[PDB]
Amino acid sequence: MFEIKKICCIGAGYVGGPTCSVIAHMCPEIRVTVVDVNESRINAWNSPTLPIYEPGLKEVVESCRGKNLFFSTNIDDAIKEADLVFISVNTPTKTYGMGKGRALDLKYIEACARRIVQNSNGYKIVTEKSTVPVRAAESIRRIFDANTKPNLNLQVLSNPEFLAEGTAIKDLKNPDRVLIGGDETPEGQRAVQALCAVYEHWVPREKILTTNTWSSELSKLAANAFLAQRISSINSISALCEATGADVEEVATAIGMDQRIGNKFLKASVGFGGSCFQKDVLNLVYLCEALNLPEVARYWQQVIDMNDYQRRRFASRIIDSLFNTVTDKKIAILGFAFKKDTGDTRESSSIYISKYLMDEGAHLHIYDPKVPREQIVVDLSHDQVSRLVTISKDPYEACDGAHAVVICTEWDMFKELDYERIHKKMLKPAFIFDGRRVLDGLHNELQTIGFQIETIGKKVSS
Amino acid sequence: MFEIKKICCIGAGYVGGPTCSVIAHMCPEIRVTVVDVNESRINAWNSPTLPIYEPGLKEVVESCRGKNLFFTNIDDAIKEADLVFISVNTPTKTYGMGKGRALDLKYIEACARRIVQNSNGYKIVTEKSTVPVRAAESIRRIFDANTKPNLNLQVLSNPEFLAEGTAIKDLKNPDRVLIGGDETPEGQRAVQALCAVYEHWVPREKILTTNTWSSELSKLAANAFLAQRISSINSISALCEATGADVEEVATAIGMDQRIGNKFLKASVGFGGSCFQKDVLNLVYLCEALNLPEVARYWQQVIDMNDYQRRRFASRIIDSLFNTVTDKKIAILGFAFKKDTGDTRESSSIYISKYLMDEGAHLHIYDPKVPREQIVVDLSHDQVSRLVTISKDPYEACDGAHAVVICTEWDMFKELDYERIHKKMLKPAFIFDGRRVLDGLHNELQTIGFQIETIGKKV
Amino acid sequence: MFEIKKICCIGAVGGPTCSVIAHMCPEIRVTVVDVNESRINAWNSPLPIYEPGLKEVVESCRGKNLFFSTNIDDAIKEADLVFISVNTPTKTYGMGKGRALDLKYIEACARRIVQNSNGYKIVTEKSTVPVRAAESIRRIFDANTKPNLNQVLSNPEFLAEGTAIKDLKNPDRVLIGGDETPEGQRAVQALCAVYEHWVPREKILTTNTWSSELSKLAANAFLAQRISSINSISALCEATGADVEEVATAIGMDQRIGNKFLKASVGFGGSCFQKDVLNLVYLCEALNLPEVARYWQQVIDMNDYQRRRFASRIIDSLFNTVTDKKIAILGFAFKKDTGDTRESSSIYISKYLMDEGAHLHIYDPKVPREQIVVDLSHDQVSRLVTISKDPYEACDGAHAVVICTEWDMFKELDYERIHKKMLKPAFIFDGRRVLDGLHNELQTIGFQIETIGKKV
Ligand code: NA
Repeated sequence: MFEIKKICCIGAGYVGGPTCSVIAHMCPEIRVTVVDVNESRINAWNSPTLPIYEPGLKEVVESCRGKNLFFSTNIDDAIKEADLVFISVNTPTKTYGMGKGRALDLKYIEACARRIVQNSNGYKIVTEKSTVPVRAAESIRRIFDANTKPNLNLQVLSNPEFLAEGTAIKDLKNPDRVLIGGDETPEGQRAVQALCAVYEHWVPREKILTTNTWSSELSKLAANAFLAQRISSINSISALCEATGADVEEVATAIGMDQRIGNKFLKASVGFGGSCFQKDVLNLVYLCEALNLPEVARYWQQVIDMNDYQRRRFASRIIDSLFNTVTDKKIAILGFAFKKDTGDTRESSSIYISKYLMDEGAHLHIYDPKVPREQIVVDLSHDQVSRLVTISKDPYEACDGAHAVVICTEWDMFKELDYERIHKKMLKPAFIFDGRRVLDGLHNELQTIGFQIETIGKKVSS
Repeated sequence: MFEIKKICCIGAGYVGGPTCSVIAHMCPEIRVTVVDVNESRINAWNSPTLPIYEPGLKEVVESCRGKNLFFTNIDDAIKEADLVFISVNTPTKTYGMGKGRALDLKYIEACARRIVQNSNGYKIVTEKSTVPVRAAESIRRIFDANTKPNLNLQVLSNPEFLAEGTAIKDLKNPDRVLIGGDETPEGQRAVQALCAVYEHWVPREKILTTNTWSSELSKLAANAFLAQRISSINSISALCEATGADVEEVATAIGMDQRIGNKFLKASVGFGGSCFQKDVLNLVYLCEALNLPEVARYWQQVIDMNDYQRRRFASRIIDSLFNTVTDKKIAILGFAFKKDTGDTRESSSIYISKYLMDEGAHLHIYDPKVPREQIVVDLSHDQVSRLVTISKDPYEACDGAHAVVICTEWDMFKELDYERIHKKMLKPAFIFDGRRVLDGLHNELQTIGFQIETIGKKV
Repeated sequence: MFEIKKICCIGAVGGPTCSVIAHMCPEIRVTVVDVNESRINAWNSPLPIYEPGLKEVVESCRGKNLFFSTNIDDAIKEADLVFISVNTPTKTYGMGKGRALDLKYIEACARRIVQNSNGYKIVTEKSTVPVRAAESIRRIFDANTKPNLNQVLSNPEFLAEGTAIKDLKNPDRVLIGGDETPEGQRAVQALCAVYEHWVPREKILTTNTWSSELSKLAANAFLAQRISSINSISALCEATGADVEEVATAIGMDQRIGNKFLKASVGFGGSCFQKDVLNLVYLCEALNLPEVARYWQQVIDMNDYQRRRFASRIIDSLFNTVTDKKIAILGFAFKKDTGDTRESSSIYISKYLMDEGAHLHIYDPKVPREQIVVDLSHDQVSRLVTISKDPYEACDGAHAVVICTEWDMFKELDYERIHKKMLKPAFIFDGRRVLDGLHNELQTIGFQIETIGKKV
């Protein structure tokens, strides 16, 4: 049975970076070399300030940077020496041509497959670590077979990531499961056991699932679709709660206490964000349309349509409450990241709520404690930003003479604000639109102050 | 009970201007103060040259300008007045949710917030302009949120019904006076107070008291019923051209029914003005917002038929010209949306022109009252310079033209010398009567050599 | 009755047709006129268009009875027969944009003919005109009538770009349409006697004016319908395992169907097929015949489906990513042995691949270098398009080779050399069925070859 001793990982993003640091930290006898085409990333890993901030990552990196964990821009030498080659390059959504906005672009994987087969001889294991479309490993095998050399035996496996932005180290040291997919051939099983033996240094065998290559690629996309479907389902219930008088937090709790359903991912919101949910669902839909499966495509498309409906419905309540005219009205936008405790604004619901209010000619005063000022201006552009957008340094400056306060990100600080002071300098009637259910428990207090507070999944009183 | 002695009207623009002059003319004991944020308008009212030209308006203004009629101090006028009129224009939104249909309440938002600021005690607030339904709820919401001790503001609805041309006559002898207020003992007091103002010259039978919502809805529905009659008879005109019937004969037979009436049955190329399409499209948007799609698509047919009437007329011209109008000279006679005016807002001549401009035609436009600069603005978004020429007289527009198009029912177009026109027109020469003004000259024009076609008559 | 001795032709289609008339009618004076001075001077020089055997025909009569002039007024006044051979382009604006024909060049001729003419003359429309257009010409003549002024006929062309002289000397049929009046029959027999100098009487068909205008449009629609029909079968062969060339041969051996115009391809091109079919569809919509309109629209929809389907196969074989990939496009004209690229299927296959961010290396032995850049524009052309001076240069480091025109030279290329400098895997997409017979050889070399109407 083959044993893996030297590992190369193409791509030093949030995928291959943290994953390989844990491998070097739990397998001291294995030499792990993380490479990337960006020289600025390599210098950032070798600097006392890492490019990505994960809790407990500094302790893991500095414990191995020098012994068995190395970062370099010399990709050819790392590929030649390694027994296992990770492909951790980003596969962005296509923005052009057939499949624009849904299909994934494989140009960064095509380059690695052609560069791996170039600077390699003998037996090596090629494993796709990034989120790839289904049957993409067939494309990698096709490049290897067409460009075959004497004494070249490249094995192609699938081992997708499942870590979340915030608990990467905890999810890598104690993962729910490790997914490995390979061909159902004696050569493929040897490569699977080789990679499977690497994780057995700190992962039990029960939490290691071995499937075929296609089941591994499909599981990564479907897992994010199942998670996204839970949010859209509870969001669809929130719209029904607002029309029946029910409360979505009460309904989500009653649903969540069923052990077969679970209580995770049942928090209604203005809409899910991030660079993974909509990206993978839209790719899953494109896959079904390409495979003549229109019933399956329109099934999963409802997850996106529901999420778009949730955002547009929330913005319409704000405009309808403001007498269907928001021209030259000051609106405070509290929160711009797609979730709390981060500065990432990729596919954030605050972008769409802002643009919906910008289409009414509103004067938005946006505040977010961690999102940089330049990111807000870029996400709200294609001229229009300079006329309507103002970025406040604190919440109270954004609510100085504002008609309404809109909460789009569940930052904990918004719960502890002095709403007595805010109401004094707000125009009347003063509105609060809680798009994250963070003020649950302050409704009676905020109404006695003078606020008309509306929130997702609760019928408005009077 | 309560008596109104001092009146303020925010907005001096065709609506509140003439209405308050008549109130001051029939109520010498009531002080009427018209205010506006634009100083140029106020100085125009106090000058011997008024900003708007209505017949008999100078006689009413000069009789009261100084005694009880006054025209820029909005804060003091609100504090002293018992009744406050809101006569600000509410334009159609050109952006956001409801673009092209919904109305923008930003000019009413300012008045409601400025009233509640410079006001104490008991005052009556009455909306005079064309507002969307439930707009008074928005004014009440601002008053309730910004309430002061010993502040009792009453909100009423009193829409206008005057037309551009007979404003003074429609105010002295109105068909009806609409006043809407809440069905509460406090609201009824304010309604009777406003009713008592019109009783100085309007009989009580012609003063109707309804709720606030019925008054807002009646103003929109009244213009839709009028527009529906024109679109209905226009749909018949298209049917007459296919059966051989005549639309003027059918409209007469329909009009002699006492239950139907004979008013607003004149078939045309399409109705114009800033009130018909604006109020119908706003009515359709209201129904969609209230989950009433059946009602929305019902009233949308008034607009679709009017758009069909214009596009159908333009297609007849192109098909008669062998489906090619590139570099062809066409005389466009009439540009206003109706006769005896210079207003070209939503005029059917604009759409017929643009339909012919999309074929690369050389249009020579003439209108006796529409200014030359107004035609160039209405035909823009380049394209106007290459194709549009404005003639000072009809004959200059018909010098080497293939066809003559009549889009406005000007009386002078009936008396033109068509014998001279045909001699310098390219052959074959066409005449397209889009207003049924040549009824009676069909046999004469055909003997001259013209092929005359008109709305609601088989060729 | 009347005999035609002097011929005027507005528009230098009309060039080759009148040169043959002057070559077979030495006693008839043929004068070709045009408003463009550049064309007329080109005809009198040692020609603007290249047709086989045309130089021999022109030089045999240029001076005796064949003349080219820019003086249109004098030729109309003197001629007994006046041909209207002006182009009627598709409208790009207004009512009927993209489908209807523009009659401005016919309107101008009708008003200029009726101006510089007196007495009896025969007016014949030679170009492809819409139906009932002759009714419009009669209306202009009746409106601008002079004393002692008296005929409108239809005589459409049927020559193809490449065999004009052979199709004019030995035509399949001569179509002449005129009114069902004693005056119209005189004008028809007058025009009939001109073709009887070298065309038998059996191959001369006399119909009414409207049947003659519709026959020209319908004939191109029936021809286009046969290509779309065999193309729809080609898509079905790729899914069943059948072969379209075998099915087309088995169908073609039926005497009632015929074997002509049954070669499946990436899509038909030219300035006549789609132009006349789209105009035929617009005519039906204008006459409240939507069932007939959507019937003939399927010929266009199938042709667009054939092009888009072929372009999609190329991208899917290339792993659904063609960004910064070198692709060789062999052939740009709509057919072989020509340089015309009007409505060529190579334009759409290229633009489909350009929308994926591909680096196209185009080669065509006869299409000019500047024409390819124009057909691919409205900055995008400069970044993605490269024009190769010879083959192999387009396949130097290319991922796939696409054949869009049935040039005979593409069959005789050295594919062994091409594969050595191509990136692997190397693909060949035969969009014209020119490599039928080399499939086993190309696969042993290392190529994965795919073609229209054959299952992979
Ligand atoms: Na395509």
